Amino acid sequence: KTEEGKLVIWINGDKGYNGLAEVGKKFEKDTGIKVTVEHPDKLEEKFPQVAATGDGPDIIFWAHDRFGGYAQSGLLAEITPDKAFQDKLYPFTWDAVRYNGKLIAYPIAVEALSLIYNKDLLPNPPKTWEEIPALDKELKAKGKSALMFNLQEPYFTWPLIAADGGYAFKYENGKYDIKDVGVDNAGAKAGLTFLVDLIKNKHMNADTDYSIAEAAFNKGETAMTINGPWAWSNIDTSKVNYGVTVLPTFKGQPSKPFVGVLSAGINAASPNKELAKEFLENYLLTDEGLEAVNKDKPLGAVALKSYEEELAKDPRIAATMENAQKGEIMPNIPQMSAFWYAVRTAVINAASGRQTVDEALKDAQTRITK
Repeated sequence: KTEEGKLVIWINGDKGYNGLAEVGKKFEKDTGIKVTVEHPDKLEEKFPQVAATGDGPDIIFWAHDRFGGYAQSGLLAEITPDKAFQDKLYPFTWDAVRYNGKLIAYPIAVEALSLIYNKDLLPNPPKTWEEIPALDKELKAKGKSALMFNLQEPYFTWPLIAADGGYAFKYENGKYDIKDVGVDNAGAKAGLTFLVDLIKNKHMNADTDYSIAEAAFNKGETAMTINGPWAWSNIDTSKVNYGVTVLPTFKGQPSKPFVGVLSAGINAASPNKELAKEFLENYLLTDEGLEAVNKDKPLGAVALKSYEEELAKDPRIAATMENAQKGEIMPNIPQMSAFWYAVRTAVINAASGRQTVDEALKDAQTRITK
């Protein structure tokens, strides 16, 4: 079991694990509060199991989507931000930390799958999706690919389909309708046909993934590639000039990429609402803490409006915020789980040629709103 007069921050061994430790060494010097950081494995289910008693850690960090899993059952602590706390953060970001109007979190850092390309062979990046296909024919002539990604998750092919006009839930009346899915839409039906015809015309590869796509960029094969916030960590010794740019457009329409924010969590038992709220307010959501963790592990964009500028100094970061602003945040409802499964077989069933485009979206629609 944990004790008082201390702070235990849990990390996924890949997100400011060493940088966060620095902030702790300062806290103790300012007051004397202990600050430990651990990165266990499979702590997803092991976290809420012990959290119920309050013996495990105290503070947790996860996406807004998952943040709505421990509170739904009643295994999280509430909150009470001030005008400066609610003003510093963005309105939309707050929507991610809310179940039924009640607030049980406070977003700090924001992340999202942006476009990472190299300025070695391709100086000018493709602003439109229709411009990539042509490159696939040229870049291939030399003996290299143009752009790849993870073909094992509809989420990766969302900005291409959802962009044309497709969603999972309908945001209305304050909440998101569960009996209203946007899969078999006029736009979505055509969106998929794009990626589909590609693999059919030998424009892409079937054996494509985030890993295989990550190495192709490191070795210097593909000019462009899409990866998460855990890509910058890879580069350090090779020193590869990376470029962050918002996802292209389709038919003159904005992309509909997902949103991935990073908020802090607190237990209802008795972790440290006084120290945690103070450490996260004046030692995490400020240049003193953010810059400290960013120096070792720059998460990228954040919710803090003030820090949004200092970070916006370079378009590389400006593109991150634009991805979340134009993108769409995932609701905090349990129905979202069913969507992860339905959509999974949907895209796969289409690519494999087991079900038509309209059929894949039709069946999935019934599965989600079943």
